[PDB]
Amino acid sequence: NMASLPATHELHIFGSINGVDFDMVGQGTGNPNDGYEELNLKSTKGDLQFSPWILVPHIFHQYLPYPDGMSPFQAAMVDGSGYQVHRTMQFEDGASLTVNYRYTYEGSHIKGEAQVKGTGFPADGPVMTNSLTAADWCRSKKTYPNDKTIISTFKWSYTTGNGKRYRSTARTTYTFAKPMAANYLKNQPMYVFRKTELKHSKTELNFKEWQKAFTD
Ligand SMILES: [Cl-]
Repeated sequence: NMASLPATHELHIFGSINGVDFDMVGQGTGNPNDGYEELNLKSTKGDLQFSPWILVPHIFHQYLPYPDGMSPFQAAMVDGSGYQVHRTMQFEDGASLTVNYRYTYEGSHIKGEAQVKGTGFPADGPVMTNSLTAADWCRSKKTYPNDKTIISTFKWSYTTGNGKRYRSTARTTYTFAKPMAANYLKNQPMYVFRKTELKHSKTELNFKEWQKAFTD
């Protein structure tokens, strides 16, 4: 499957944060043997009026291998059957952010479409005042309640400029067109440690992600 696993990708991520529209597009690459991703995005609607960190972690688990071979995400890309994704994040200050994903594949190139709705961020808070500066390591837990569904949960924390943490909880649901292989369903839960990096201006960002799946 080396030729059918992903090597390059692009993302169109769009929607609104507090009812204000944004839209970004750009190109990336990654390594499906070790989880790595890197992505450049540029705004198509002018300066971003909120912290670009709010788009992290949302800005391609097709790059995630499992400990003993392909992940289900990889398997579903390689056989063309695919999957869809929905995530909800609920923040300590009562805000929410939803995102849904659809993908298409052209050989080893992935095209992603991510539709975002962020609601209820306080005007004064670190999102709307562009005061987020980093994100903690994050441990995700994946369970498989049936042969076509993965549920992933995690707690998330950003660091802010004034040394506070800004916390949220997330639940992600994956819907597979074809049943997942039996070994995945037997070997649950699966955990994944990830780390993200972001450098940004008001119009452009450079993102990186590292991922490592494990049981015990
Ligand atoms: Cl996830």
